[PDB]
Amino acid sequence: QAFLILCLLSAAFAPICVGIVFLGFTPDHHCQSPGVAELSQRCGWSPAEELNYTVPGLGPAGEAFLGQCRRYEVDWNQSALSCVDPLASLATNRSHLPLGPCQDGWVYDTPGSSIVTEFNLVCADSWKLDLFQSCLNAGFLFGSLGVGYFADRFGRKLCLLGTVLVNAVSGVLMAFSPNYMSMLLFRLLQGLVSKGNWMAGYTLITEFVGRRTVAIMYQMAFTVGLVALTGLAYALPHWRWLQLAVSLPTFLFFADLFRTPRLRKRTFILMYLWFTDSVLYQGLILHMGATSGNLYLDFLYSALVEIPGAFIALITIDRVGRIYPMAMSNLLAGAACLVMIFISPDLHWLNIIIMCVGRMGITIAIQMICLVNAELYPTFVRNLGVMVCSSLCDIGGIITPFIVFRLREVWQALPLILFAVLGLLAAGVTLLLPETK
Ligand SMILES: CN(C)C(=N)NC(=N)N
Repeated sequence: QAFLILCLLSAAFAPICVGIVFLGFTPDHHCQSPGVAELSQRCGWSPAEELNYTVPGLGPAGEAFLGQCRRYEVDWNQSALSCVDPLASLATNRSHLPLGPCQDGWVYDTPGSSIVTEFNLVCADSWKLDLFQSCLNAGFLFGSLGVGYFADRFGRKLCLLGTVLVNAVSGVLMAFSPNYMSMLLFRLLQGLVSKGNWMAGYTLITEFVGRRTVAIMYQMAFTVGLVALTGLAYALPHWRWLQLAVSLPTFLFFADLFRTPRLRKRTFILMYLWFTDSVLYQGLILHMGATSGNLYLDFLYSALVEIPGAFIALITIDRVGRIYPMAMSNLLAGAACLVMIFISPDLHWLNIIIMCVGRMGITIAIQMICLVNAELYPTFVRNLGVMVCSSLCDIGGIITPFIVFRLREVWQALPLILFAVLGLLAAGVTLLLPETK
């Protein structure tokens, strides 16, 4: 039963970004109006009428921020008793009427209640969610550093058991976070211990079994854990429930790499390629989490289309080569992103087709570069180089939400333009690497 424990760890690594994708799914949050709600319940009692009358939806050019944070209430309550147009008592023009800030609670039209429902990160504090994911990725960086330090400090078994216990306790207590600062601290510690524990588990899986087929099986177990996480999240929406029920399964018991000019360029290229691969992966996953109204089934398809990509990679490691399939995969990802920005209102089936093609390309690129990294670097500083490249991977993970949630608010097209430019540049730059194969 050696493989079952590793598969369970892989499943426990699912909520890394999928955690904030499912938990951070922001529903249509309209700020609560005291007078309007009472009158609507008294006479209207219609969700469509309440949505149309509580907030001003007249947002030119698709701007919903004017209606996602404003009540535009003139304290009409039920005095007018029109029930067809309560806002007509003050003025006919809904947008021209003054709208004070909605500092009160927000109403989230969802049978479940995500993190935004229980923490009021509705519209004015979206950078709080961005900072949440950024703190998770900074936790990965500092946790790689701490895991290296602890491995150099005590050992490979006491550190492993300690970080596994820390991960289990951090998840369980993060399911019981009263305020936002405690949730942030627990997420930081969770990132630390999760990065360390996954690194240790992958190293043990690839070392104690003696094969790359075992690593492929580990990635497949990660995908299976992702599918199980999506299936479990669909059954129970609440974020506390999901966090508790995904943390419970875990609880069962030289630095001079820039010296050689020939090697410095290769290190720079590999760093940039992986960096942009992690950025594209997290960006597409968060985009799917923040644009789909059927996120459960869409995300299930996205997770299920990962394993044909893994099979293609396992077939093409020895067939295509080591540098040629990288450029093709990145160019395919860039073309897919361009089609996404060109086919947003064309067809949703076309949208999911392009999405799964892009995800397959990203998976191919990530697996190939993970192989190449360990393949080319010399044994003296292989770990060092892995840590150095993971540094920029964590930098990209930090940057990704702070750019996605800062550019989407002003225009929908900017994140896709940025992703396509990054992918095309990666495809055009990764072909200058020497013969890794
Ligand atoms: C596919 N693997 C192994 C990842 N670690 N991916 C990731 N987004 N962290």
